[PDB]
Formats: sequence, C-alpha cells, structure tokens
Amino acid sequence: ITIISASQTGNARRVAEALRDDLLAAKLNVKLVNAGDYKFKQIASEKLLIVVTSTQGEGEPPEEAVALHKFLFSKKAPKLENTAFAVFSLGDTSYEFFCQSGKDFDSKLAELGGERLLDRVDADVEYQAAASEWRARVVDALKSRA
Ligand SMILES: Cc1cc2nc3c(=O)[nH]c(=O)nc-3n(C[C@@H](O)[C@@H](O)[C@@H](O)COP(=O)(O)O)c2cc1C
Repeated sequence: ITIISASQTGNARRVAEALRDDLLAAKLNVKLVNAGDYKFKQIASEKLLIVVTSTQGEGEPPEEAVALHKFLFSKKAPKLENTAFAVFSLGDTSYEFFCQSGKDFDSKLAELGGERLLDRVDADVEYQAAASEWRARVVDALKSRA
C-alpha cells in the first residue's frame, strides 16, 4: 500500500503516519511518501493507493503536490488501469474553497477511471476525529479490499 501525504504545514503527514502504522499493524508492506518526493510517473503501478492532501490559498493544491495534481490534470495523465484509491482532506469551512484539493484529486482520479475504495473525506479545522474515523475505515476496507 502507498500512502501519499500533501501538507503545507505537516498535518496530513502526521495522519498518514498514523494510517501507515495502522496498516503496518494490519498487514505490513506500507510505503509512506510526500507528494514532493514521490516519482509519481509510476502512480499507475499502484494496486492500493492513499492520498492525504490539504487545500491552500485560493483553493490551490499543496505545493508538493502541484506537479502531481497538474500531471494528474494533464492530457498525459495515465488511466488508473489497476489502481484503487481513497482521499482524506484537511480544510477549513471559513474559506470559500473549503477542501477543494480533495475534491480535485477525488474527481480527476475517478474521471481517469480509478476505483474509489472509500468516499472522499473532507475534514474541517478540528481535523483530528475525521483522520481517526477515516483511519479506522480504510483499515476495515483495505482488509476487505486486498
Ligand atoms: C495560507 C493557507 C490557506 C489555506 N486555504 C484553505 C482553503 O481555501 N480551504 C481549505 O479548506 N483549507 C485551507 N487551508 C488549510 C487549512 O484549512 C487546514 O486544513 C490546515 O491545517 C492543513 O494543514 P496541512 O497542510 O498540514 O494538512 C489553508 C492553509 C493555509 C496555510
């Protein structure tokens, strides 16, 4: 399983660390990478992929995931021939573009034909219970979808 973290400050990364550990706890071969250090040209090669992404100024994706989101949004983006996914997003209702990055990644993947393992989870500023409830569900799902 490949867990991708896209954080401007470092919160998605922390959740990803908790999540990867739950999967190390439930399975074992888990790879945790930051969007800035993932050779995303092989994202296709993933059987089970998780993305954790925050939403930034003007609803823009996290910096480390810009090339990735742009790539995933490019005419050169590959079809998720055999890739399934789940997205967790950190956002704030006070902003207009609440959780837009999650909406973007969730959409484009599905548009490309990726299989959604779990409905996208949008998280507000309190964030910490969503990551946990979401964490508990991907574990249950992945145990049931591998
Ligand atoms: C400059 C800035 C702008 C942001 N803009 C938005 C926004 O438009 N919508 C949103 O849902 N979240 C926005 N966030 C994200 C925050 O709501 C919050 O989820 C943050 O803690 C995410 O941290 P992470 O990047 O470490 O995951 C913004 C954060 C920063 C620093």
